[PDB]
Amino acid sequence: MSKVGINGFGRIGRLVLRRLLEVKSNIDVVAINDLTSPKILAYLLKHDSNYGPFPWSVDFTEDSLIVDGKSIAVYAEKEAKNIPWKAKGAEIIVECTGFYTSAEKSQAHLDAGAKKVLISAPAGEMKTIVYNVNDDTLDGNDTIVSVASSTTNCLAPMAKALHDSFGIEVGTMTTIHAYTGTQSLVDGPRGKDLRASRAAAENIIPHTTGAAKAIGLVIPELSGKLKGHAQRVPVKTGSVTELVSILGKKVTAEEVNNALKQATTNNESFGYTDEEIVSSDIIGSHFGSVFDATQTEITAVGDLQLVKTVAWYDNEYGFVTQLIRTLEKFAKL
Amino acid sequence: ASMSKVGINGFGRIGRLVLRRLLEVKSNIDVVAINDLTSPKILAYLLKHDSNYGPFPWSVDFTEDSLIVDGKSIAVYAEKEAKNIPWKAKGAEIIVECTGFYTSAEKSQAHLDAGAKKVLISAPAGEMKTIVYNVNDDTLDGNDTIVSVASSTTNCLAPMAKALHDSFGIEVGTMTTIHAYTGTQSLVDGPRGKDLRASRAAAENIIPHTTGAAKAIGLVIPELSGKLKGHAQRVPVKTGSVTELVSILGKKVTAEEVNNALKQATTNNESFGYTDEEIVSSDIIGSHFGSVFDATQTEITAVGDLQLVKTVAWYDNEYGFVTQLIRTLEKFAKL
Amino acid sequence: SMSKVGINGFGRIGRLVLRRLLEVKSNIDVVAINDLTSPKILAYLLKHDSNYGPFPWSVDFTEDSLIVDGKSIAVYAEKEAKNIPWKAKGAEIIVECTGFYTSAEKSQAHLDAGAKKVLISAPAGEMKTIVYNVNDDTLDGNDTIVSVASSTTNCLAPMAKALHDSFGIEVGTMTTIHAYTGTQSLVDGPRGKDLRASRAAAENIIPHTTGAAKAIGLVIPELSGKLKGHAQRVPVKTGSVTELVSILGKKVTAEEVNNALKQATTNNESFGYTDEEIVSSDIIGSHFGSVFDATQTEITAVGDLQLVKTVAWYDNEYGFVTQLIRTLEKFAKL
Amino acid sequence: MSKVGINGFGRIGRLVLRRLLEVKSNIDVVAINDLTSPKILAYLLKHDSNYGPFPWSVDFTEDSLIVDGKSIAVYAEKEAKNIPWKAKGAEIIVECTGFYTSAEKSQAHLDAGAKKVLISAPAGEMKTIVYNVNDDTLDGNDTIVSVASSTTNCLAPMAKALHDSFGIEVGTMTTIHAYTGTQSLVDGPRGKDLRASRAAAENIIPHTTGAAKAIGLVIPELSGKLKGHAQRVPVKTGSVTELVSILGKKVTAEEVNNALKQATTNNESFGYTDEEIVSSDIIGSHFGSVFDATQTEITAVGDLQLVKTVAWYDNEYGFVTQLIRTLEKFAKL
Ligand SMILES: NC(=O)c1ccc[n+]([C@@H]2O[C@H](COP(=O)([O-])OP(=O)(O)OC[C@H]3O[C@@H](n4cnc5c(N)ncnc54)[C@H](O)[C@@H]3O)[C@@H](O)[C@H]2O)c1
Ligand SMILES: NC(=O)c1ccc[n+]([C@@H]2O[C@H](COP(=O)([O-])OP(=O)(O)OC[C@H]3O[C@@H](n4cnc5c(N)ncnc54)[C@H](O)[C@@H]3O)[C@@H](O)[C@H]2O)c1
Ligand SMILES: NC(=O)c1ccc[n+]([C@@H]2O[C@H](COP(=O)([O-])OP(=O)(O)OC[C@H]3O[C@@H](n4cnc5c(N)ncnc54)[C@H](O)[C@@H]3O)[C@@H](O)[C@H]2O)c1
Ligand SMILES: NC(=O)c1ccc[n+]([C@@H]2O[C@H](COP(=O)([O-])OP(=O)(O)OC[C@H]3O[C@@H](n4cnc5c(N)ncnc54)[C@H](O)[C@@H]3O)[C@@H](O)[C@H]2O)c1
Ligand SMILES: [Cl-]
Ligand SMILES: [Cl-]
Ligand SMILES: [Cl-]
Ligand SMILES: [Cl-]
Ligand SMILES: [Cl-]
Ligand SMILES: [Cl-]
Repeated sequence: MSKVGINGFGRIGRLVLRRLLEVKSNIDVVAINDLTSPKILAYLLKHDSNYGPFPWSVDFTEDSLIVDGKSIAVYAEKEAKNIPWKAKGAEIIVECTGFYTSAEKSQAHLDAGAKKVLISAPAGEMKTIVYNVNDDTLDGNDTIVSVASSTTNCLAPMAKALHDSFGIEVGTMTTIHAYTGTQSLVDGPRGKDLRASRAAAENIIPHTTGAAKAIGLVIPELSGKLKGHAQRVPVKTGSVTELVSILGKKVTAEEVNNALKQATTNNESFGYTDEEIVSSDIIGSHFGSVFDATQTEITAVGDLQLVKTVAWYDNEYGFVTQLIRTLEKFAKL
Repeated sequence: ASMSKVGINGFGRIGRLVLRRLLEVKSNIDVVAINDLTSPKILAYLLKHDSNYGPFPWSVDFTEDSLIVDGKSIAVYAEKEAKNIPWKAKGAEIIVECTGFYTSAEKSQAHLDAGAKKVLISAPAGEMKTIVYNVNDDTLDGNDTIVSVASSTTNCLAPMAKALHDSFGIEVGTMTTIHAYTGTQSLVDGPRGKDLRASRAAAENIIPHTTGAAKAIGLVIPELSGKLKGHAQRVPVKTGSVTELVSILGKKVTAEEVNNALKQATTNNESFGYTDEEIVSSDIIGSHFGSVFDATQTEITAVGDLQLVKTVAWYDNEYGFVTQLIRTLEKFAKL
Repeated sequence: SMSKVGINGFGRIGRLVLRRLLEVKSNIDVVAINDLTSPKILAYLLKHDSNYGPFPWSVDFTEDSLIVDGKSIAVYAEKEAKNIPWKAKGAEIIVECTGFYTSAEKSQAHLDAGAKKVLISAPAGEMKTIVYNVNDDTLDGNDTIVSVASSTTNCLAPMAKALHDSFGIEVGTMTTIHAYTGTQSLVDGPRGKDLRASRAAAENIIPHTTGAAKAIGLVIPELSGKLKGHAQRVPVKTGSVTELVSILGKKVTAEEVNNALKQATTNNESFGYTDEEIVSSDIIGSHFGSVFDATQTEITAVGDLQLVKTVAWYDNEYGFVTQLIRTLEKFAKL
Repeated sequence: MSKVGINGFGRIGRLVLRRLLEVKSNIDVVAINDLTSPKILAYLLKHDSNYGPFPWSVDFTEDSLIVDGKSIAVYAEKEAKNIPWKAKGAEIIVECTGFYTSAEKSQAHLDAGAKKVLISAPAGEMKTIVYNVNDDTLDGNDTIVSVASSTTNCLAPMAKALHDSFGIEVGTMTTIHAYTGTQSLVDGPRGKDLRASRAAAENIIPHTTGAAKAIGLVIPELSGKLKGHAQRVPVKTGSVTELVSILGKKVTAEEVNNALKQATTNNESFGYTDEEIVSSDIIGSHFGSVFDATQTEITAVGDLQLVKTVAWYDNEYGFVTQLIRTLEKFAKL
């Protein structure tokens, strides 16, 4: 299985192609569905506000892109059940619209002639994969799978490390998170989420995220043990996740840091830093998550101990590297 | 006292500030109905909490079908097609059309078919009477039913062009506005209609953008038809904009002479202000003028008998423009 | 009453101190300002504010003064506090807003220069430190140099106090998502010894040390040593939010925590309550030191192990200034 | 000459080193003078908010940087006359502090034992070079030269092409310009300039530039014929210069754009675009100026004609590519 279609050629959809080209994948993107013209999709692929010029040639015709000399069909079907995936034989759909985040909704792609769907987002109780945490759970009979959120890909490897080394008894997460297209440019209606209606680049905006709540899909032993939320802030990409835990063991900072470093050794998904980085330094990262030893904090009074651990993530490109790792493995089962 | 009943179509950046300003000046206009695409709950939230102008100055509550503002009920509708808005239910006769989707005489006709009497469009709307208050509001009369107040940029450019034309003659000119980003632009890089540049992250770029302000200035100042062009550079400020005009004038001038002429034009002028202070864009946020001429930026470049004159005016493209809209509304309502 | 004030450092805080004093028609008169610049530049900065808009009163200047709402304010430019000629106009209480005199040892220079008392707008070591309506009762007539701690302290303390009083705080850690300030950098470049502080403040999320939690014991003695925390500086111009994750001395529900907080904010000029879905720009211009936000309360529990997250907004500029002024007024009458 | 010293390892200073390494120059930076430690300089070189991680290894010792395995001395001398340029034999100083922008001030480097100085800014009445406009004016007797400002490097090539093809009779420019370190993060004193006191990331701020005023040093024929100024705005780097001119004959937009296309042909200093780019697309440009045919505008009323031409520039890196070009030539004379 080598032929892919992308539904939603947005921030994530376009970076999916960029990354596949970058790693010289044997996956072949044959079709793209969105809501617009090839002309506009070509413009957006070529010029990127966060990552700069597309490294390959880009042209278009009235119904296709031509990327690095290869033709990619472009469709504009707002209902996935109408996407003509069989025309170019798209077998695996990378589902990056935000409108099909359940097994029932993504079933449309299979009805439309595809064989498998990989959803770029949480999608309820289905196989949900953070690469290098639970990718071994992908199965030859899986047809619809989720890679959860960027935040999940940031939290999970840190949570796995901690839990494996020390035990996590309970914990709460706050991500300080780059603004995304689900937010608003100027104050205006944005469905039922009132906070989402507020000007994103001019505000700190509290936001609900399921990353902690649904972590049991990725690390079953942590089911129900974590909660958390996001503060959306005015940076264009690059985010940071803080986790405050009660661990099963008394620890030093050096001990937590040492365990995290071991977990990141030879781990292409999970990086380590002890440099005093800031968010722009994570832009373009090829990890899902980069644990930051410099922010580790142990607060102890008598017998009680809280442990704060912190990890960076490029919620666009870093997350995409994870999605592609998952896609490559998925495509072979 | 004329008590005209008003309806607002599009309770957006402009539509919400229209209400704010009407209450602020204690207008005799009664806003009796609002049409948008959402619930009273959401509109109440947006009216109360404003990222640019802070807490609404009056109480705001909602019911299942209304806003209650300072104790007065305003019916809320959600008809995406204007012909279906029940403007007759609360007697809304003048519609302040602020959706961006009815910017022509043919499209705003739907408000009249739905039972309103008059429409004031908060944007350019092609070949119709187009009013910059204190420039050409004298051209209004009792027979007008659908009128435009043009763009924020027009409201900035027109008083400055008028003053220059009246004092010196403008022979030809070009404008560039360095302009706050607005809701027509994009939060993240993504399709935004057919304008390629408008697809790009607005808070992260300088983005060239076309504006008709200079091209259609002739609707406002007929003598300058076809003598002006220009465009915008959209930049990452949330509101507050500035318009530069480079002109060949009908006579040789000094900067002092230009500045004095502009000062005279702003004296006892509620619409057009003047400054010789070294202000920046956040200083214009909340302006009660459609335009403020900035004498500190005046520049004369002269070689032999050739002269280029650069004149610069700030504007709050949100609230400042709204003050112009309301002045035109209060006049248009009484005719 | 002491009634004559000098401001040292007519900066974000110093200018807003004057604004607030005139807004509340205090009987305190500002008779002198010291900074490093000209009256022209101070008048320009006072008239024009990027965060709060035009100054609400008339502003003019001479070669050695400001004239504000028709009242003359002397302007000095002495970089060393000991040299400031405070006695010329009888400045009694110095509001110290430069950031350069954050200790009793440093700020006593003002006294050498002829002042009677100093109120420092920042943490200043282990001196008496006041969060209004948390421990301002500890002030007395013998206090000569006093601190009002940081904006973050003023946000954190009334929340911690309410929780501690109702339920007990056994241990906790704070993270404040905090507007950038003048201590940061516009473009990437050296900013003393702190590496992170060198980075472009409007283009990054920047981890940053704060003493608010560490030194909370100056303000709430029973929590001495029980809290730690830090900041993430982010690109908003003012308006900040503080999260505290606590182990409490009692099993609780979110409603119970929210009700206790609501009670503590009733008839409390310093400490507000909200259950509206606000964002940071809605706190800009707040007249509170701290606004507890019920919408963000979260209780995470497995058996007897319970974490409690509580969240309060604060306008680190003006809201903090309202606290500084409340303290100042009281300080002036002891 | 192949040994360079950098004074002011700032935005421009650090990028100078980056660009020298990128083009594999035979110039070697042997010393750097600034106001801080090697540790802080190394941190700053390594992690860049605008251009991302440094492409070569960077380490530090107590007295130096190690960059790509080579040692560069670090000094911290506030006054240029005390800088030990002779210790490592620094021959040409790239003067990037902003405090020595005159022949008389930059003499202190020669007094301290350097042989030449290239100033990264306008520096009064001395030879002022925009590469591929007037670098032919340099000779072997020059010892202190200027490469003018970012805006000068943007303006000059566009003015040269217009004036050569059509004649410029008079003109005024406005650059819509990224904020720089001369501005203020929060409202507060910043020298005598009132507008420079105001928070740069939250305002449009009118600001002087002498690029047009002193354009005569670069294009003597245009001396006294141009004025202009800037509007500093909240983007981190990437700028755009508009020039409104009265030309020496009647033109069409196509005529202007073809003349500009021809001037940019085989021109390493000066680029052309007819794509609908925005400021983030110029970040990391290897040109001093990129003329933009999409924004050309002719306003004609009988005999009277205004011509508006627009060119992008990366005021950091793009400018630095011009600085290095001039540097490489200056080193050989
Ligand atoms: N941006 C992030 O940080 C991030 C990170 C991880 C996951 N995700 C997830 O990926 C998905 C996409 O996010 P994004 O940031 O790329 O969003 P985006 O808005 O940039 O892109 C969505 C794309 O889908 C297209 N689209 C919308 N509705 C459609 C439909 N019915 N049919 C076809 N195309 C349609 C749009 O035109 C757009 O090009 C979401 O589920 C999101 O939660 C986003
Ligand atoms: N700077 C400014 O923002 C500014 C200045 C002057 C004029 N204008 C003009 O005013 C108009 C509104 O601009 P804005 O910035 O308030 O835009 P906006 O997007 O903030 O508001 C538009 C509002 O209209 C609603 N809407 C959209 N389609 C609708 C429909 N069919 N029926 C009912 N409601 C609908 C939206 O839900 C939203 O509340 C545009 O014509 C614009 O050009 C804007
Ligand atoms: N900005 C905030 O959010 C905030 C909140 C609470 C407390 N604080 C504290 O208040 C103090 C001031 O902060 P700010 O944000 O107003 O800083 P700022 O940089 O805006 O103001 C500093 C002022 O002091 C002047 N100054 C510097 N050194 C001086 C000296 N030796 N003598 C006289 N004047 C001098 C400067 O010129 C400037 O006007 C600091 O201690 C800071 O921690 C700041
Ligand atoms: N930033 C731009 O866009 C740009 C473009 C073209 C030219 N320039 C010019 O280049 C020069 C540098 O600008 P920049 O943006 O890199 O400024 P910067 O502020 O980023 O760097 C200045 C550097 O010099 C150091 N410094 C200050 N005084 C010093 C001294 N006396 N001795 C040694 N080091 C000292 C600082 O610590 C800092 O590292 C200026 O003259 C500027 O006009 C800047
Ligand atoms: Cl949760
Ligand atoms: Cl989130
Ligand atoms: Cl035009
Ligand atoms: Cl701490
Ligand atoms: Cl802080
Ligand atoms: Cl000039």
